Amino acid sequence: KKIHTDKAPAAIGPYVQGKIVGNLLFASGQVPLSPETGQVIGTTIEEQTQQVLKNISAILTEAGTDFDHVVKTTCFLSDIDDFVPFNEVYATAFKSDFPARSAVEVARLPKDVKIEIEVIAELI
Amino acid sequence: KKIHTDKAPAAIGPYVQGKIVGNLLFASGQVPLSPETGQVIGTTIEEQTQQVLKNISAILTEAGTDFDHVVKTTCFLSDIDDFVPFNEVYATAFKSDFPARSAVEVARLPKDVKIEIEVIAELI
Amino acid sequence: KKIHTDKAPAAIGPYVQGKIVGNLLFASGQVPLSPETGQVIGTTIEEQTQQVLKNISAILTEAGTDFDHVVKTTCFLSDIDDFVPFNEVYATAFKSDFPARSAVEVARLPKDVKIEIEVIAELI
Repeated sequence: KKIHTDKAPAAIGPYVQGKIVGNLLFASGQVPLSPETGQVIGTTIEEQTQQVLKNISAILTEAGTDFDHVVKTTCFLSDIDDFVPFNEVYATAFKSDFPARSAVEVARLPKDVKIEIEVIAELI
Repeated sequence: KKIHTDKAPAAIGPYVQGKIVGNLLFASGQVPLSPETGQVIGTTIEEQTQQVLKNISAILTEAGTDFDHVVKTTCFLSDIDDFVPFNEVYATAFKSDFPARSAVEVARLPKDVKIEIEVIAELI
Repeated sequence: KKIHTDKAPAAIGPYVQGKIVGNLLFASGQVPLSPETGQVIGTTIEEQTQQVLKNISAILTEAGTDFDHVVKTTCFLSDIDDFVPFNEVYATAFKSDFPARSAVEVARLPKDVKIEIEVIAELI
């Protein structure tokens, strides 16, 4: 069972936005792309993370879950040095019950954005 | 329970090719190695991805699942400029049913291969 | 349910050390930090891997599982050429029932450490 919403960038190619197995939602890595203009939103890790989170949120909602039910994320950064500012904006979506996390510096990301996040979540 | 198949490269030392928990298969990242010669097959992203996918296929079969029942993949490229041909070959293992995906360039993979793909798949 | 133990590095901020969902513990990736001092432990891939493994131990223990019941790990190395020494240390924790694995070289890790391991595990 699959996720489609026009409130996050559309799956163009051989994947979906996310997919559900039992109570678990596995989302595709989200990037700082606008679901409206398809452009990269923002020029800073701060702006870009906010976009990524907007995009994740849309996916959780359409799946009938929420930020507070994310059990685990993997954060991909282009520059581990962004980590502090990155963290401040991450924390605006997850404020209370926190997910388990890994955060590493990869070499490149689609479009050389600064941040890509994937999330795994429990259904409400 | 573990998974072993002669049709994917042999698991040497402290891992297995795949492990099942409840209804879920967590397969190890597959590289374009020949289960029969123990060597890297292919000189292009195209050939290499082909072998990765065979390797993965063997494991799913062994595990009582298939590509249509793969829920989430992670595709680690040695070079994101290879993305377009990767994505064309990747598509051919699927039909209308796609998994959630992330795909990133990592700095290096075992034996300097171009592609490594981990899957998580639901058991039929 | 969130996991916390004093015997793994403390969760500074907007993650937790481990999160349970159904029968699954998803632990934050672990680095070679001392829970007592907060510093990097080890200069070699061997000593750092040991520290990581203890941090994992404390978490599995806290959650009421152990190494035998780990389904899948991801090993982020800063240098793939470290693989053999790291594999050997990696072995000392996993006796009989090995998890699936993926191992890739990232550009960079927090604090410029050589190794970070995330684990997924079933509750005894």
